[PDB]
Amino acid sequence: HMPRINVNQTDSGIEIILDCSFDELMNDKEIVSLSNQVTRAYSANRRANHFAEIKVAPFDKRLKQRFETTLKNTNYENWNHFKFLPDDKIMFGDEHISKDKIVYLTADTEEKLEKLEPGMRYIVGGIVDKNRYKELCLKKAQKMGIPTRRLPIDEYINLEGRRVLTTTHVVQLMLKYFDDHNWKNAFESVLPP
Ligand SMILES: Nc1ncnc2c1ncn2[C@@H]1O[C@H](CSCC[C@H](N)C(=O)O)[C@@H](O)[C@H]1O
Repeated sequence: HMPRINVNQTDSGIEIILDCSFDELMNDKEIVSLSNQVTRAYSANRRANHFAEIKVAPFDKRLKQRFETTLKNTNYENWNHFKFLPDDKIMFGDEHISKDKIVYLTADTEEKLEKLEPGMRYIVGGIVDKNRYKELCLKKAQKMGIPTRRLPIDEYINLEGRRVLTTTHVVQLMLKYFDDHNWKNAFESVLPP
């Protein structure tokens, strides 16, 4: 339909996949949190000075059920720059971005992301677990044969804080990054000190 947008926004040139293949791992409350994190990602994307092409893949099971029902009047099927895919094939390469340009983001890997680059596709785990499934996305990316990178933000997080961000905080941070290409500023915008 007619979403509210930042009419001055331009394409960052990146894709972000919310990897929502973890239905069976969450309880009902967490499926709720996830759906709301997805709607917040959309809000961040519409507001951002630079948008990404965001995809939810696979979009299935209780998450899909919740959109078909409690969130039916969000008009999700028609969202701007934000798409819902029936499987995870996009994570292995497609006609727009090939496999050598795909990275899986995870807090559990050593190698830091240096920058976000136009033409790349970044996968973010779509799961609300408060990091109870230790190294889940790291081991999965390894199995998929996709390189892993962590967000270069540990320099800005003190021990007492949460270094394993929510799905939506990661998206918000990634969008904010394009304003100045400054990780610290993007972090401080999303998680005020
Ligand atoms: N510091 C960080 N660096 C890179 N990715 C991060 C991150 N903090 C959160 N994320 C991303 O946000 C998603 C939600 S957090 C989910 C944690 C889950 N146990 C896991 O193994 O990943 C993660 O799947 C990861 O893609």
